[PDB]
Amino acid sequence: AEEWYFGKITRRESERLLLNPENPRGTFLVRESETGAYCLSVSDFDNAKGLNVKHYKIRKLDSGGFYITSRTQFSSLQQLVAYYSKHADGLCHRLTNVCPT
Ligand SMILES: [Cl-]
Ligand SMILES: [Cl-]
Repeated sequence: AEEWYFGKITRRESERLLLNPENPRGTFLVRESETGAYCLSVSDFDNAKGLNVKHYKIRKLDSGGFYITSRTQFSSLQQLVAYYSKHADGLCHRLTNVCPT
């Protein structure tokens, strides 16, 4: 899908969008790594930080496969988004809602 792909948006810009108070815990967006890789940014919550954002670097295997953890890989970013919206499996929270605006 292209809806959760925000492209060349910076890390602080994605945080300002994800920190939106109407956003359900687990709101996300995929963007290009600021530092040719991609990044999954997810909104989270805890009492110390309150509303916050987690950033995961989406890496690629040399055999062609996207990954974030060590036991799961995908053929596309859409397959990765789909898997993580069903299971958190290592992520702070599972993907629940595509980031607004
Ligand atoms: Cl980055
Ligand atoms: Cl990073």
